[PDB]
Amino acid sequence: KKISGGSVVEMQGDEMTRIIWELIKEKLIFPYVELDLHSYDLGIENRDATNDQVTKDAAEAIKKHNVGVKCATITPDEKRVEEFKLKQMWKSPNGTIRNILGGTVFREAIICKNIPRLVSGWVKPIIIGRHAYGDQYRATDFVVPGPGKVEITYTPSDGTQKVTYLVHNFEEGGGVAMGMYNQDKSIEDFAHSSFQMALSKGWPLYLSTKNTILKKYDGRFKDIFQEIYDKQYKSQFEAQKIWYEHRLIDDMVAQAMKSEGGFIWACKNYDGDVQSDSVAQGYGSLGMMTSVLVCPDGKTVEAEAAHGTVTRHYRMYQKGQETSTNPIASIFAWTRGLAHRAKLDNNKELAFFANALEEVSIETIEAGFMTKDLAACIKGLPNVQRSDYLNTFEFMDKLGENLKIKLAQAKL
Amino acid sequence: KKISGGSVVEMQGDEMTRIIWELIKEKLIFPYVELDLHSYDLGIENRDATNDQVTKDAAEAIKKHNVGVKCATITPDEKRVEEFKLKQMWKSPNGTIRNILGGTVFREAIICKNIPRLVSGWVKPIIIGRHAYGDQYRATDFVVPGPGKVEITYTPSDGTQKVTYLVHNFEEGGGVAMGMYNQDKSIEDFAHSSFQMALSKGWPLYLSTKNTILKKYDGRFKDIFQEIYDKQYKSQFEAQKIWYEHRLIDDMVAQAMKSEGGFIWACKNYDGDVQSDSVAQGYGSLGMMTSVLVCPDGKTVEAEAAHGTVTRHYRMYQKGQETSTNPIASIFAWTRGLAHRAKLDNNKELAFFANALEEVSIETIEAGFMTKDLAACIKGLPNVQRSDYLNTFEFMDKLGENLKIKLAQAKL
Ligand SMILES: NC(=O)c1ccc[n+]([C@@H]2O[C@H](COP(=O)([O-])OP(=O)(O)OC[C@H]3O[C@@H](n4cnc5c(N)ncnc54)[C@H](OP(=O)(O)O)[C@@H]3O)[C@@H](O)[C@H]2O)c1
Ligand SMILES: NC(=O)c1ccc[n+]([C@@H]2O[C@H](COP(=O)([O-])OP(=O)(O)OC[C@H]3O[C@@H](n4cnc5c(N)ncnc54)[C@H](OP(=O)(O)O)[C@@H]3O)[C@@H](O)[C@H]2O)c1
Ligand SMILES: C[C@@H]1CN(C(=O)c2ccc[nH]2)Cc2c(C(=O)Nc3cccc([C@@H](C)O)c3)nn(Cc3ccc(F)cc3)c21
Ligand SMILES: C[C@@H]1CN(C(=O)c2ccc[nH]2)Cc2c(C(=O)Nc3cccc([C@@H](C)O)c3)nn(Cc3ccc(F)cc3)c21
Repeated sequence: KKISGGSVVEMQGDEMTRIIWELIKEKLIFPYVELDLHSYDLGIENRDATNDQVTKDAAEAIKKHNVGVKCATITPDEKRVEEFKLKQMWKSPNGTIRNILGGTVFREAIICKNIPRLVSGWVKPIIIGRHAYGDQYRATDFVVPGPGKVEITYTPSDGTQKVTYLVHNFEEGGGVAMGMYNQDKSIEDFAHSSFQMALSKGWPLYLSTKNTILKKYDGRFKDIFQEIYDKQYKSQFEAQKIWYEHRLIDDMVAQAMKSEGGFIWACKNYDGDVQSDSVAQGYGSLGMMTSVLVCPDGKTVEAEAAHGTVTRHYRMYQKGQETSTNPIASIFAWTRGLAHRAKLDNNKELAFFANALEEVSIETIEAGFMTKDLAACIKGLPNVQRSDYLNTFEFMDKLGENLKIKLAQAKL
Repeated sequence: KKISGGSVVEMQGDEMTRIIWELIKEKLIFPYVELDLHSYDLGIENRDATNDQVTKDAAEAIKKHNVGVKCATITPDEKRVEEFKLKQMWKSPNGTIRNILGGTVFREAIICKNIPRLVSGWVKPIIIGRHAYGDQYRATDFVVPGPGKVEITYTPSDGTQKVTYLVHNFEEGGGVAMGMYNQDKSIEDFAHSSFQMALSKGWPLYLSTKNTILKKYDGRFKDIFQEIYDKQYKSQFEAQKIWYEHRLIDDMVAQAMKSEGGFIWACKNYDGDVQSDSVAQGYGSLGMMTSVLVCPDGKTVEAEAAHGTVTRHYRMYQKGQETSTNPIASIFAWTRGLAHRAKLDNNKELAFFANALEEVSIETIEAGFMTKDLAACIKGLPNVQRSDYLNTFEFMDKLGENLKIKLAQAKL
């Protein structure tokens, strides 16, 4: 019989990723796993039709059932409003879900021995976590049109003495100014997620800051992480022969690049961005990275591919043209989700399945069966021949055949 | 007779780079060029002995003579303080020089046809530099001890308006808050350095901004660069068949990835995250990148290798073990410095020399004579045989022999 997988929240998306998402379910998941599936259609037409209520209901379902797996979705701009005749320029469903759940966004690459990367020596992923403070977390920047003083004041709730700090007195010309903040509770949540991620993986954790420039602001992150480590995690880390260390951002980047990988990196940046850094995009654009939101309760996770809907491929698909879209990141959104479900329910069979599907995916690519973009990584796009890659459907078929063999081997 | 090279500020450094720096001068520079050499010993023992006065004097000399060439130096940490029994944990000489001169740092790769790169199609360097305020910049950050409102106000000098922006109302606990600013003059300086770098190279310039969180900050950089281009550089650029364009980071990364290179990339800074400028320095670990500080004046230049003192190789050298340290980046700090000196003085003979030394260096590697790290790039470190590379001294000897032949050919 099939594995009884339990309660999973699944969010359907848009364009090419919507096609691949259905292929993953029909070919890799449903033949082996039975789910109490809480399925939400976050397709742009359905979000428009429901006045974005579907997104809010999907976020509430993840909060209730603790496991969410999300397909890439269209974030509307002026062009999308005209394309689909939208009622409004709906907000990013990622942003809406992230604001409702809160938590730390961790980014993890899928590594294949034959697939080039920035550093040859990187053999284990470098998991970078950025805390989501929200879109209710208002960054306060403005133009200073001309001379005058910019001041920042703190007024205690208890009526006690107001404190005023001079940011700058613009004596000639103008510029720009900004105000930023972080609550201690948000730093504490970021710390807990980071320490638990490091223990979960059995890897060391590094926190990077600019505490040389932001002595009080970044110093608070450094002190809170250190206090939490000393009081709640030091014993556990020493027992796994791992450690926690703070690093300045410049030292951390240089050290990571001379590393073999295999560490957690809690990244405290200035603007509170949670998106991948610029250079990670050269690898995320391959369909080889996931984004996992780890919520402050230590029970709720939301997993998704770290790429968009692949519009360019969807247009080819709409014209009946052959496509070669990499489903790896979307598959790993499912496996990372299912592995978390297995951990919460102590479901050994589901935990085995999720790990086996990850192994099958990496092994298929490593055996030389891959989509066009991966073949172009190895050979160079001008040198790629049709015999070097598999189309979307052929690649999914190969994964399905390989998964069947793998699960048969597991029986004996 | 030798070339009369003029006034150059030279800073001696530490460990393996100090050995190579003397070899460069004795074998590649001094047999051909006579200099009014302003030489400063920035060796860690001398900085300690002079209470870092030597560093400040070397920075003043660069300001006066416009051309500086710097050897890699030790930046002290707790371990270095113990190693050399230092009086203080002296500040980075780079930081001290940068604070005194001002300007923007640009990274420039040295490219060899047989040396693999991140993108195969990169045949000309992508000269990347980011905005950065000096150490003089004081951020207004503070602890928020408990609940209360944090607000940032702008009061124009003419007393007619007052704009108050709510940063955050801390309802539950305290945290941290900051006020930050950018003066228009600082953005203008970054723009001028970038436009002058593009004209100096005869290449187009691109400015990148994120435009996702601090849009008014990003917008000010975009407007200032465009205004400066239209009013002071557009004619000069059109005359050199080059151009200036603004691009969003994501578009810039994708474009750079499909480019052949040969452009200036000025990055708006996003401190605390993994920046393209810090990532670029990883190519410097091969000894194949320089860092050039360019002041907005267009007259003052400080050049250095984009790597450190190579301590690991220095320890081998101390034990009498064979080393293979790449001197290319240190040689290009000299040639980039000497080429700038030649431009300021209209010295055709010095300009020929600097370019000939750059050609000799690239040609030697391309003919298959290189250090171990470059041989490992091509073949993979486990497959490198002793016959695939030259040790430090053998490589310098080959460059010296090749330079002698090249300059003899130039005469006849
Ligand atoms: N997480 C999300 O929900 C999410 C994230 C980002 C963007 N978006 C949405 O995505 C839509 C389209 O964005 P976009 O096309 O600019 O970005 P994108 O879908 O990530 O695609 C950019 C390019 O990267 C390549 N690529 C990305 N993922 C790939 C994969 N799985 N397999 C193969 N190639 C892959 C393709 O390159 P080539 O064209 O060279 O083949 C593609 O055209 C937008 O409407 C945006 O709102 C959603
Ligand atoms: N601009 C500067 O003055 C500057 C910049 C950075 C660091 N530093 C100082 O440099 C010292 C050493 O720092 P570090 O060892 O972390 O950094 P590093 O000197 O850049 O060396 C790191 C590694 O990069 C490789 N490498 C760098 N340059 C090389 C070259 N020319 N040829 C061959 N291999 C090269 C070597 O890798 P392998 O180990 O695999 O052989 C080396 O061990 C420290 O005291 C630091 O403060 C100064
Ligand atoms: C560390 C994360 C995630 N990854 C991994 O963990 C990984 C993959 C395989 C083994 N490990 C990949 C990766 C890459 C990457 O490969 N960029 C890339 C860019 C252009 C062209 C190409 C082509 C060759 O594919 C690649 N960059 N970053 C951002 C980063 C960089 C420097 C830091 F210090 C910090 C963050 C990352
Ligand atoms: C573009 C700039 C400057 N470059 C050049 O111009 C260049 C070099 C050769 C010909 N041209 C090099 C470079 C590098 C680079 O090579 N980093 C690196 C890091 C670790 C380890 C290694 C090697 C040892 O494995 C390399 N990264 N960036 C940042 C970037 C990357 C991808 C983007 F899409 C956008 C920004 C850059």
